[PDB]
Amino acid sequence: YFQGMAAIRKKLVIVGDGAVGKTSLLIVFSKDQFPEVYVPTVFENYVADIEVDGKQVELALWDTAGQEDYDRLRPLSYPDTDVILMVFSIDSPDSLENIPEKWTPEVKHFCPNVPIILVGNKKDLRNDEHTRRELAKMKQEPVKPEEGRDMANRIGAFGYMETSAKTKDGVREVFEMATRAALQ
Ligand SMILES: Nc1nc2c(ncn2[C@@H]2O[C@H](COP(=O)(O)OP(=O)(O)O)[C@@H](O)[C@H]2O)c(=O)[nH]1
Ligand SMILES: [Mg+2]
Repeated sequence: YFQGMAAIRKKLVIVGDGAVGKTSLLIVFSKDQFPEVYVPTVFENYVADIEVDGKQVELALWDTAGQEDYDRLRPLSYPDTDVILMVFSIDSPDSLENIPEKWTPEVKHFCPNVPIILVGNKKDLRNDEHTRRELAKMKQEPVKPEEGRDMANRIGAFGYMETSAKTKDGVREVFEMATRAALQ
């Protein structure tokens, strides 16, 4: 008896350092295409249809960025948010350090009781030889899975998930978990 069931409307906001793949993740989820050439700064106004656990959900995808108008305006995205995707890049230890230093304080300031899914994107670079050589110059290496899980535990995230927007692996699962968190 599923036809004629009213949809549940939820709002998702995605935040994180520039270039970690926030917009690419939204486009892969929304359009099943990894944007290869002309990716905008933000992917705005989209509302995704997603069914999880027999509930039909309309999930508004709010993209954010970090420069000029986007930085001063970003706090305007937070009202009435039902779930947060907080993204770092596995090829960027610095983007992980900003999770506790910047993103968690900001999100806890504007969205105090909203569930946070911590997302490690670009997991395809974990074994990319060029990535390893560039990070090795800095005595660094790609973020390890246990390092992401540990950060998720520290910030009290609803969960930790790893993605490659590029291969699309894990992307669907992130938004499904985020929809469940939103239904709380
Ligand atoms: N290898 C790889 N590159 C990615 C991935 N996700 C995004 N990118 C690239 O990372 C850069 C930033 O992407 P964008 O989606 O613009 O990041 P945003 O600034 O967080 O919105 C672009 O060059 C994307 O093609 C991923 O999973 N793997
Ligand atoms: Mg973007």
